[PDB]
Amino acid sequence: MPVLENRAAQGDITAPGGARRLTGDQTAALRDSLSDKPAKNIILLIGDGMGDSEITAARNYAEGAGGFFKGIDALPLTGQYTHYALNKKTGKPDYVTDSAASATAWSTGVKTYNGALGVDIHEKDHPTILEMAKAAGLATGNVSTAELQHATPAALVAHVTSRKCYGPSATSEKCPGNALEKGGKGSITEQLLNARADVTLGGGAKTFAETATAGEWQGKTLREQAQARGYQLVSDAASLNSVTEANQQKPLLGLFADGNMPVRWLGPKATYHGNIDKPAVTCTPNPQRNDSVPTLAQMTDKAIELLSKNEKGFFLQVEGASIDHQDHAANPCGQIGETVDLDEAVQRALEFAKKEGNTLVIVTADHAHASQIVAPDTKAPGLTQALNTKDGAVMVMSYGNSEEDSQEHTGSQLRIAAYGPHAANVVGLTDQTDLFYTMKAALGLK
Amino acid sequence: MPVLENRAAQGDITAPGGARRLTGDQTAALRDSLSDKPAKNIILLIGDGMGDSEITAARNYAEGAGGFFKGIDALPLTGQYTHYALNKKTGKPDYVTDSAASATAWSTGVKTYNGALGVDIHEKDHPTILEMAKAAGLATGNVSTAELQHATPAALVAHVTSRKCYGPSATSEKCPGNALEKGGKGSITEQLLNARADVTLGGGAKTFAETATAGEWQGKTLREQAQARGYQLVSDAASLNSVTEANQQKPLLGLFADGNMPVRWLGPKATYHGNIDKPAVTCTPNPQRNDSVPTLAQMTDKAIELLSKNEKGFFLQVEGASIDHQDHAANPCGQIGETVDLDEAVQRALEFAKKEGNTLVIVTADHAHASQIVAPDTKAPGLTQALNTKDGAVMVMSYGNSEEDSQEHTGSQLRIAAYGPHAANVVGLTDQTDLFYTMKAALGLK
Ligand SMILES: [Zn+2]
Ligand SMILES: [Zn+2]
Ligand SMILES: [Zn+2]
Ligand SMILES: [Zn+2]
Ligand SMILES: [Zn+2]
Ligand SMILES: [Zn+2]
Repeated sequence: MPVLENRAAQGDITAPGGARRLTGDQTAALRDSLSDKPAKNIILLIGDGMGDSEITAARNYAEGAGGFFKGIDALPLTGQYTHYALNKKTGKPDYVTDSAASATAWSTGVKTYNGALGVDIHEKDHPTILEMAKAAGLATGNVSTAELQHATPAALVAHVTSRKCYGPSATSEKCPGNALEKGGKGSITEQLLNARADVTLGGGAKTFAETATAGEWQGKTLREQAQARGYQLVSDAASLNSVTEANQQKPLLGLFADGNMPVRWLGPKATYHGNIDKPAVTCTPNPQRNDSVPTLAQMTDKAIELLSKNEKGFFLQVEGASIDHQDHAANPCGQIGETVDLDEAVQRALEFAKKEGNTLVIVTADHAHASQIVAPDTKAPGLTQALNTKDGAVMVMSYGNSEEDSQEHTGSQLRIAAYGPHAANVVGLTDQTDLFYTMKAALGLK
Repeated sequence: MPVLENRAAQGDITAPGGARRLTGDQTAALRDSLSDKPAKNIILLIGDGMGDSEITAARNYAEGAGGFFKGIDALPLTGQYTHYALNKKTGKPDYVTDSAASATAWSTGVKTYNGALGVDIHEKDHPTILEMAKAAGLATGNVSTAELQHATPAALVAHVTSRKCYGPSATSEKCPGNALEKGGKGSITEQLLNARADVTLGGGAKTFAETATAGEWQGKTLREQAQARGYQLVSDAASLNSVTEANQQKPLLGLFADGNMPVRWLGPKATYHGNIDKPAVTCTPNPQRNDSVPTLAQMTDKAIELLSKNEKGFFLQVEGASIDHQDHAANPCGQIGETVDLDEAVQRALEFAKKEGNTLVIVTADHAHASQIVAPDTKAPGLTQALNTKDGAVMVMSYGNSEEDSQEHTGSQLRIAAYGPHAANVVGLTDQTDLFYTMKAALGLK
């Protein structure tokens, strides 16, 4: 099964055939990309808010319009999927989902309301693909650049009526029925610890400082509970690299930041008439991204290495989180840098998947976002910014779907690409909940 | 070769698996959708400005979130392609293309600057897929809901330095080098008449009233020229239905409107805080759409019928034009109605293509647009409107990328779907210029 080695402009963009990405008929290559045998492993790469627009903006800036993302764009089977949520009261569709309801849709196969994690509109729990993979004996991984309490990673291990129920404190107040001291299963964090994935890497070390309100570990900080339960904790890249075992007996919990991990690129925020009144921006790397902080690609590589020791196979979800945050923040450079960041991780996954031959890799996003690529001389009512792309030309990005502090999500259907056994199931129009069924069947999960 | 007969939510959206669009593994069906034998015919359906956002908004409103477009969504092979244009002075990419440069890209295989038709950045002419198809002996059709002088349909038959050079008058002034009286090939309209496609259906009958400034038909209106050249003219649905022959000897020229043909649905324009201050809108069919005016689907069916008499095969380009116009106008109802209108036309093409067995059908857009689907309670800086969808729920659409009169195009890559021989060539990431080579090869054009 081949991966598109190169879909970049073949030559001089100004000449006939120069901007072509294909070099011949693709029929045969596509025939070789189709396989229905079981998938032994599954790596799900999620770019939060990485719609088609976000991918194009990132490509234009970092690789050039005629460029090609060695990871994101290398997947052969492509399609578009819907991610509408449901209104809790009416059961009718809610065209623009949040990160919680969408994550639940692909992790459980059931639609839900905005803000929900692992439960339907009737607040009923549903087993996640991770819980199922684990029950079947497969190694499980949950990686992300955001706080592990964040919607995307949480959705695979917690079941709460509200994404806001991070630790004991918030839970008791906002999620009474889930409150441990009220007979519930506990907060997102407490449930994360219970779920016991083999590898869990992300940020949000601050929340682990809270103390449990009940149970065996009442009075103990969640960090202490983690230690007492057998979790091997790592907080930097050096220690992460020293890890050799990651199993049910010695599960790994990496906390590399108080909150979300540092953004890769710095750049100013978009501004009213920014492409007109202000000079073009060139993004600069974040001096604080550190050498002590592992990159998304590094975390992915480690998770793969450790999870691959399991004879049964593994399920790994990797999230390029900050694309969504920086999109909300209307910060082009942050948004793009996180997309480039994700690309690298996709590459690692594709490299392993190609050698192993029985790995289904899927790259997609939970929902679309605000950013739009508009003409240079655009006078928009929102925030805009002009950037100096790799092409030596200027690209203007716009965010104008909110007068408030944060730019909002959008409902547009978006790309989903895959590679390996059962990838055909992402082609054409599909729903986000179909992804749950695709992964479960590919893994023969039962 | 099968077409997705149903990719709608299989059941109760609120229950597990209820929102799924798939009923089983798609590997086999996809393997049956792959074929490399020659395509005897080609039907290219273009939705002007019909990006992924536009398609979703139209589906949500007309069919429901869990709904399915029997035409637009029925195509099995899908992917995403780029449509950046070029800066005339520098040769560097211009991330947001106009309707002219994009149409030129797929019709000639060479990128060009915004505003150009059938020429590269050095203003050099390049033969179009239509001119080539004709030269090879195939029947050719050029259908659209806009004026035939419009960029999309014009791109297949005219070569001018500016899309503004509609008739003799504008040409002499804006395109000196193309002006007939100055030794050029003539205006867009004059060149259309020379090109002599077998079937050409659209609007823009007004422009045909201008008089030629030179040549054999100097002093004669372009309409009279058409008649003297042997073109059989029709101006309504009754007469269009009476047509039995459409060939090089008796080519058909249908002009069904002074300008662009009537919009299918009426509704108010989006407005500032419209989803807040104003009531939800239910689109209403345009009373003036008429029974005397053929619909896009009717024109398509006639073109296929007449073009299918040709033993060699045919090339037909059909355009759902007003999607773009109504998008500029920030009129949700007009935008969606035109997408529903195009869906019907895609259905007729799919039906024929399925029976014939050797027809490559392609449905795509020249570039993305402004409209975004945002949350109901959104307070946006632009124009917004709440709509009553088929789901009995409300969807809010937003346009906020321009403070000026018209909302602008956007640079995001967008969907391209195909069906039939050589459809595999649209899968994955590709460039718009690749479509030229795909069609030429599929047709074995030489
Ligand atoms: Zn999200
Ligand atoms: Zn996220
Ligand atoms: Zn978000
Ligand atoms: Zn256009
Ligand atoms: Zn058009
Ligand atoms: Zn336009």
